[PDB]
Amino acid sequence: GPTFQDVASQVFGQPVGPDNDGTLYIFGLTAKYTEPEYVDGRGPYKSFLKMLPSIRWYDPEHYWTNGSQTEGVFKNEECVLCHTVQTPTIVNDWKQSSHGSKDIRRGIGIKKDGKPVEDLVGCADCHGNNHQKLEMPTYKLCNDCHPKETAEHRAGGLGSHTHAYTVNVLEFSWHVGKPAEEVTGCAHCHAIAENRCSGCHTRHKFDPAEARKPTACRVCHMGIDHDEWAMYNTSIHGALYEAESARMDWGKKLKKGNYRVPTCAYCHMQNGDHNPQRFGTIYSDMGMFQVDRGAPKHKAKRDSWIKLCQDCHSPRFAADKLKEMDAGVNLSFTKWREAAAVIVGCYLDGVVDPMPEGSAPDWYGHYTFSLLPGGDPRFYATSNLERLGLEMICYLTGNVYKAYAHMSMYNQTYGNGSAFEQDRKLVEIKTEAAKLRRFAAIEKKIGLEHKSADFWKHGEYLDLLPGWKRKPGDVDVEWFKRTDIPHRANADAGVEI
Amino acid sequence: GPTFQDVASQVFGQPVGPDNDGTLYIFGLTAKYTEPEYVDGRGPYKSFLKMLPSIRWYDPEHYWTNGSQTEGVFKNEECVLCHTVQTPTIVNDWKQSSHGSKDIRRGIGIKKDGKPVEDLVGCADCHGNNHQKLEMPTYKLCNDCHPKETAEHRAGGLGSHTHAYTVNVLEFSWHVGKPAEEVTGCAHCHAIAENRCSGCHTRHKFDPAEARKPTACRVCHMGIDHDEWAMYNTSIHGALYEAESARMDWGKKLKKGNYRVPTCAYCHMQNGDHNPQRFGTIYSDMGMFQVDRGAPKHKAKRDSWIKLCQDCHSPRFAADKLKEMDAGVNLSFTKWREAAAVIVGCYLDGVVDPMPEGSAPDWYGHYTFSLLPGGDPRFYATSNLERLGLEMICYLTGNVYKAYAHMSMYNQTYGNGSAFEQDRKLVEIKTEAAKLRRFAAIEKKIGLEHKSADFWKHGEYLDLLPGWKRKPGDVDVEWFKRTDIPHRANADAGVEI
Amino acid sequence: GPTFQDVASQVFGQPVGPDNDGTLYIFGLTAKYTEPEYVDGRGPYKSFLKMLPSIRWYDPEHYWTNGSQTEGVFKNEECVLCHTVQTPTIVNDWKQSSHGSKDIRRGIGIKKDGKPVEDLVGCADCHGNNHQKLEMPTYKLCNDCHPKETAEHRAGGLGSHTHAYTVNVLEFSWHVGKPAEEVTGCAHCHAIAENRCSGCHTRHKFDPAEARKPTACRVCHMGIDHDEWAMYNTSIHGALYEAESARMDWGKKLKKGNYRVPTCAYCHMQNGDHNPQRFGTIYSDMGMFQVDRGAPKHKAKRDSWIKLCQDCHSPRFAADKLKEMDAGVNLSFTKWREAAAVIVGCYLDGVVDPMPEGSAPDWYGHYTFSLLPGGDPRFYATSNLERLGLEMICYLTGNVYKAYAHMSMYNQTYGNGSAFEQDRKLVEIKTEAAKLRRFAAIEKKIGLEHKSADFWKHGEYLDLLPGWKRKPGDVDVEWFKRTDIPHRANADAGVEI
Ligand code: HEC
Ligand code: HEC
Ligand code: HEC
Ligand code: HEC
Ligand code: HEC
Ligand code: HEC
Ligand code: HEC
Ligand code: HEC
Ligand code: HEC
Ligand code: HEC
Ligand code: HEC
Ligand code: HEC
Repeated sequence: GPTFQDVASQVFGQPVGPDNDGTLYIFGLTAKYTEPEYVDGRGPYKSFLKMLPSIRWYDPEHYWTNGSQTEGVFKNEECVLCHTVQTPTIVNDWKQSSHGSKDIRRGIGIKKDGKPVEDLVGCADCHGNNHQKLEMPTYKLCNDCHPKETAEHRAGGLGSHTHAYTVNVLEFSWHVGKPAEEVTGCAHCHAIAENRCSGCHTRHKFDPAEARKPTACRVCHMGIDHDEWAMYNTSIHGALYEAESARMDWGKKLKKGNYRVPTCAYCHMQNGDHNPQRFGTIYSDMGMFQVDRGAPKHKAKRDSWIKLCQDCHSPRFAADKLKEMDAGVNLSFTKWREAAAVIVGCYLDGVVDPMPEGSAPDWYGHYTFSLLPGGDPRFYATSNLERLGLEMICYLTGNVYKAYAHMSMYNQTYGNGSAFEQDRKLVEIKTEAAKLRRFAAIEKKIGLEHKSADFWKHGEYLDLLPGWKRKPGDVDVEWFKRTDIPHRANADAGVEI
Repeated sequence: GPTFQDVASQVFGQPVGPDNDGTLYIFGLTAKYTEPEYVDGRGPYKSFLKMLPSIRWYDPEHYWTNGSQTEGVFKNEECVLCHTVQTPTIVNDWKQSSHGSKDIRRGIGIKKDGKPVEDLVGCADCHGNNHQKLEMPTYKLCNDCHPKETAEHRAGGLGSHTHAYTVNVLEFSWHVGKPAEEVTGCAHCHAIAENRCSGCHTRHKFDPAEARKPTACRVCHMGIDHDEWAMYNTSIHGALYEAESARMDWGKKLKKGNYRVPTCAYCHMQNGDHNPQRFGTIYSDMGMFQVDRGAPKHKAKRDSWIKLCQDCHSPRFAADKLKEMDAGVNLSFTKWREAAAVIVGCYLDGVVDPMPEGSAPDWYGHYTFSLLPGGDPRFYATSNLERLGLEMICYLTGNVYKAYAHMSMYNQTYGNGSAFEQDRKLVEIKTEAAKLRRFAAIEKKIGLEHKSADFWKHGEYLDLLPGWKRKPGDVDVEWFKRTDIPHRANADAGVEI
Repeated sequence: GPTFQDVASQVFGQPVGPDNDGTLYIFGLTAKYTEPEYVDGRGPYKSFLKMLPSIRWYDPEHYWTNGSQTEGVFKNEECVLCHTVQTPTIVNDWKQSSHGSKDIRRGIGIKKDGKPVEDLVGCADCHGNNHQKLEMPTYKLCNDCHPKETAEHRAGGLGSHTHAYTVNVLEFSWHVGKPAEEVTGCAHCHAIAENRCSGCHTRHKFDPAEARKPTACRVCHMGIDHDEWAMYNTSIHGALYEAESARMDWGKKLKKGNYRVPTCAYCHMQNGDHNPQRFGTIYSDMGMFQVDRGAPKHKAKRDSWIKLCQDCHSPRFAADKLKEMDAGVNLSFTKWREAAAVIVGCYLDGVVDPMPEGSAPDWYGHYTFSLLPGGDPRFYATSNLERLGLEMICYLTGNVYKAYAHMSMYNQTYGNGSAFEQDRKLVEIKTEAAKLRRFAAIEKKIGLEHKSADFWKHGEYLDLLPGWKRKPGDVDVEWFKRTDIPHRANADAGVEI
């Protein structure tokens, strides 16, 4: 047959053409997908992983090249004079930073190669002197003068800023399983957290006072799968932050007695610690793994949290609130286990439409049920039942923990990522399960041989997925053998981990 | 058969265990639900209602006990010196309050037992002197020195702060029908509103200027069933609040001419009135009950609102806006009545899956259709059709009123709790109704005897519901006989009301 | 049969009555819809289009009449003295404006009829002197003294403020297809943008500093079909705006070097240009039409945007970010084209329930499939399949463009209006398609003659739609013949356009 584009073209009277030629396609009906220019992605799936070339800014050690048209070797004060015209805000930021202004320096005692840094730290000191060999830095630059903050930034485990990109982008199913341009933001968000020092105190002011605000975290720590910004913002702490932000002193260091209202940085970067993951009781895959943080074996962590709350509360009150979290989280997993039983039950009875063999292969190249061991739990290229299952465990159950951890009365109960949203999801899942069972029971009785539709398996998007290209020997298992970084438990890792 | 936990345990290789032992359960699959320690709940369902012990902070008259390890009888200045170390922000707050600072006092003329309060009001004056008999106060303390504000705080009817917990937690189906730990936030949110004086001007600063901001209300007045924060925030008033908050004078009293931008407190706590419910035309169960507030019988209320708007507008303009609300609300109920007709029609024809007898009993212990008289309208432990019905009347139709009342052009039409969301919900409900009817018509013709799945009735969560435990003589009807408080019209009340 | 109201009345014991009599109807069950008082709407559908009378404030040239009870001809200083009592904030605003205060004037050189305006511009100068002939102005007043800003405000094409109401309310299907009171906010939002000069710098302060903030745009530029506020707010620009709003100098003019953080006005009202649409590459029906803005034919626009970003960035970085937008948008249309193929496929096979003839006629008066040429793509009064289709193209695919254009890493990928939301919608659409196909295949095999339910066609709301009233010769085609305004491509336009 002819393409969907060809039919639509003859109906709307617009010719079929490539999507990238500048034509304004009516509802994008007659445009054909073209493959963007890619560069090869890194990690264990490097044989087929792709990035857009703009990865140069975020993993510059491996991708950065000269792309400037301006030639010359310059001195710091020449960088400033020309960029005052060419990129004025970069200079205005830098002039308002300690790097570019001695007047706002605090005599911290910054050293490079054992010697005190008493001059201005200018454009050339961070980027180089030669305009045809300009450098785009990572934390490795900052380490030259700020080793303490850098060592802590690099001290986290899996699930922290430290391995956000190197492990949790390059090894992650939802990233490696999709066309590169669909998930550019994933690479960049996670890479900004890992490879940069500007995620909280932005360039070029590098102002710690900015870093202390919730705005230093919420661009990443938000949304459907980890809604801690909204949980915080809908707690009484969050409301007080909004009430007091304009007039409170953000210049004070994060320490006991310096703040009325706690922020993300206050509780998680306690006393300026740049390894914010370490105060957490235990890594729980964003609350998808169940754990009672109030159990005897986690007493030192619970006591540490109680003492943190004791900056501004009774410890009895804090201990009660954290016990409410434990109880609320444990109740929330009963609804997930119900949902799981219903979903896997449909699979075992063979009533799921489509069954795994009726869909496009998963990112491993397998036709495996997503909510079984070895499968890829997901929201795309799968059945409605499986999608609703992923949404139950990831979007809702994990966020119930976040709602309790951040004292959002509403989002624990009624709101986004709450108990009542779990209820409603559970009804959806049972509804989908009942539909599937009634169709199968009818089709059996009348002897109708049901075959799942082709649109579950093929389509313009589904045909782009890398699951189709997967073959034996396409995994770089040496990557997974590495012990200097942790790893995800991928089904095709091929080694221990 | 063996449990879901037992199967999952043998598949993932993690042993089955209690949820509360500290083990990190893989997707919470092999964890068993344990019942948290409870204390008995109050109200008409006290025979089985439970609370977590942390209810001590929110209903302290009935639950507060000594839990301190520090001994001694102290004087105010000793409270301050030690707490300066132990809970520094409480002291910093108190020092910045009128209670703890004579310099910021306004000479209001506060009296206790007829005599002027000219000293500092310290920790011991509110909490007691003996550290083993410390008191956790309610409005009953505040009444000693602030009788006007307390009398107004206690002057509201059902649906106000005055009875938020005593009636609308202890008598409410969605609270009494669920395990206590699932709805801790409900008890606390509603109890903070009723029993405390810190919901708007927080402890320990007790700053009225903080209370005047929308942040004093939005932690409670938000979300899917009452989205007035979002309605306000997406009106031009809300945008102007965000624009002017940082530089406007919040120190001015709530009165005509003192503010450009109106806030929740400005319109609802008119002239500092602590009974904000009373300016409302009529209680309407969060807009779930239809009423034309522009009808001749509500003229005094409509005129009062028009005059409130006239602080900053033409009364003709205000009268027009409030007429738009009346018209928009009346249009919105046509979609609800359509939806109701479709839903109850499915019930009358017996095509709802599950039918009420196929689900777990409701919180009364009955197998009754949720959208009939005597039933419990809900979003959980019920059919998809009934869930979608509850969402239509409560989440959407009630919020259309809120969108119009707060001048949110977008949320009246496109947005959350809008006309267009009602449309989309109505399509969902008709869709569910059509599916149910087509399955029933097929099953009838081929003689398939459909029985609703067991997962509608039993499951790890569904088995915890109190509907199973309900028996004759388990209601404290003496509670419902009380005339000093209003009551909800519960089906098992047993008395008049 | 008797009405739904009559049945409910006999069950709840509340009498049937009109919705507008002031009665508090229990769940609005026994209330009857009454038609509000209307005035005739303007435009090509004037034969049946209606507005509420409050349209007087928003299209005053055609609807404004005297409605004051105060008589007299007054001088400016008499307006102020009385309104200081009657509408105090209007006077307080005006006193704080350049119109009412010479001290804050900047010597701009404002002229009327060629002569300098050196006096105060008072109430009477904008509204008239006679209190029984008071005027409610449009931009036509402002033009007297501010011709530059007015000429630019009137310079936009279709899709801009310039024709928001005159074309995109009066000619739009979703407005003309619904009862007037349901879409009052649509008329007003779009009319405020077109006919007023107070949408960004509100009356009566008319402060440009207020206009520069994102709060000057977000009340309109938000939500499910155009979520640029949320896209901006969840970018690092948005977080920095929230961090710096309170202490930054909003008094500075929108120009290169005056701001660290860019706002809507900064990027779209470049250098104070009051035709913000013109910087856009090409109008794309809110991103529903596909276009590669990085193609050679759009180089001048892409270069202009790169140079705008170069106020604060490298142009290489800006060029890369805008290329990511192009790639991300082009990937997003593959999912829409899949969805479209599935949806129209169901129509061609005749398995859509209801089919177009089973629903109420569309707003043209036709029984036409909404996602075919000549149809009306919509979310209401249509099938679930068609609703989900509209949601795919309008709410999601169009917002992917908005997410990329505003650098929201999260909303490009996980969040509202993202790639992953498209995925989940695509699964919903395929799910609905599979249900429809399985019902049709079963019904065919057993010889069951399915007729779509009556609730798809009739109901209390559906019966109000103007599709029922449409007849030949009810379109004012002379309107569509006009060349001084652009037009929408409506199926019943009757002329070229
Ligand atoms: C040495 C050559 C430097 C390099 C390389 C970087 N920084 Fe720096 N930094 C340097 C000095 C001498 C100081 C001032 C110390 C003082 O006495 O005040 C700073 C300070 C900062 C700060 C704090 C700024 C503030 O206003 O308080 C930050 C947040 C900071 N520096 C960040 C930082 C980053 C992220 C770097 C890598 C990109 C980096 N600096 C490198 C000297 C040097
Ligand atoms: C102190 C009052 C808090 C504030 C303010 C914020 N968070 Fe928090 N968070 C807090 C606790 C007590 C916990 C649970 C830790 C435990 O082990 O008991 C959390 C947890 C999180 C997490 C998950 C960490 C993990 O699972 O180990 C994240 C990602 C997180 N918090 C984010 C976060 C952000 C971005 C904040 C500002 C919006 C924020 N938190 C503030 C307590 C406190
Ligand atoms: C958020 C998660 C951050 C990231 C990532 C990094 N920094 Fe940071 N920094 C952050 C905060 C909230 C503050 C204030 C902490 C406080 O105690 O109040 C800081 C501060 C700094 C400083 C100033 C240190 C001083 O002695 O005053 C420096 C020099 C600094 N940060 C360095 C730095 C570098 C090199 C980082 C990456 C390599 C980096 N920070 C990341 C928050 C966050
Ligand atoms: C920034 C805007 C984000 C985007 C875009 C996505 N991710 Fe993310 N992710 C982000 C945060 C702040 C969190 C931590 C939440 C916490 O409570 O820990 C995460 C976490 C993950 C994980 C862990 C999943 C699990 O094992 O539990 C991974 C593997 C992950 N994120 C990867 C990732 C990818 C590749 C994304 C799109 C393909 C995705 N994230 C989007 C922040 C952001
Ligand atoms: C008497 C022994 C007191 C009791 C008990 C409580 N308060 Fe009080 N309050 C008291 C004084 C003498 C004043 C100052 C009056 C003056 O001249 O200014 C106050 C003031 C307040 C205020 C206003 C604070 C402000 O800065 O404007 C508030 C909001 C307040 N008080 C609250 C309040 C609450 C909630 C109480 C119970 C918990 C309470 N007070 C008790 C004296 C006394
Ligand atoms: C004045 C300009 C208002 C502002 C600012 C806020 N609200 Fe409001 N609200 C206002 C009106 C005219 C109405 C309808 C009253 C009527 O009888 O006509 C409402 C109503 C509510 C309600 C429901 C009250 C009831 O049904 O009786 C609530 C719960 C409410 N408003 C909450 C609320 C909050 C929290 C506000 C700030 C975010 C807010 N309102 C501001 C007018 C005004
Ligand atoms: C929100 C709903 C509030 C609750 C609950 C209570 N208060 Fe309040 N209070 C509130 C506001 C918005 C303000 C300012 C009002 C104004 O006119 O601008 C106040 C103020 C007070 C004061 C100061 C009174 C004075 O004469 O200046 C007091 C003493 C006070 N409030 C007492 C108080 C107590 C005792 C309450 C509970 C028992 C209480 N308030 C609750 C908002 C709200
Ligand atoms: C604070 C964060 C809340 C949570 C948690 C829940 N409720 Fe609530 N509720 C809250 C407000 C501000 C409103 C008033 C809205 C208005 O327009 O009136 C309500 C209202 C109710 C009602 C009335 C229902 C009806 O009769 O119309 C009740 C009975 C109720 N709320 C109870 C309640 C319970 C027990 C909750 C969880 C089990 C629930 N609420 C959550 C604020 C908050
Ligand atoms: C002439 C009779 C006027 C008419 C009619 C309107 N405006 Fe005006 N405006 C006028 C003067 C003399 C000035 C001050 C010029 C100066 O020297 O400063 C203004 C200024 C404004 C501004 C800027 C205000 C600021 O504080 O910077 C705005 C935003 C403005 N005017 C808006 C405006 C609108 C929307 C009008 C129609 C409703 C309007 N003006 C009419 C004189 C005159
Ligand atoms: C500069 C940094 C931006 C800021 C800040 C805001 N927007 Fe934007 N927007 C920007 C670009 C580069 C684009 C794409 C233009 C192109 O042709 O490449 C957009 C587009 C929009 C649109 C659609 C315009 C069109 O399709 O022609 C709208 C409606 C829009 N932006 C709204 C908007 C608002 C309200 C903003 C503040 C919240 C905002 N933008 C800020 C870049 C920038
Ligand atoms: C938002 C889309 C706006 C609308 C609609 C109109 N104005 Fe505006 N105005 C807007 C901004 C963001 C600013 C500041 C621009 C800057 O360069 O920083 C302004 C400013 C004005 C001014 C002051 C001009 C001066 O010389 O200082 C005037 C006189 C003014 N605007 C007039 C005006 C009128 C007459 C409009 C409608 C007819 C109007 N503006 C609409 C934003 C927006
Ligand atoms: C203000 C609160 C709005 C409401 C209410 C509705 N509309 Fe709107 N609309 C608004 C904006 C800011 C945008 C521009 C988005 C951009 O990226 O261009 C629009 C756009 C439209 C369109 C164009 C549709 C298309 O051809 O692509 C029209 C025809 C339209 N809006 C009409 C309209 C009507 C009549 C509404 C309810 C019936 C509706 N809008 C609500 C802002 C707002």
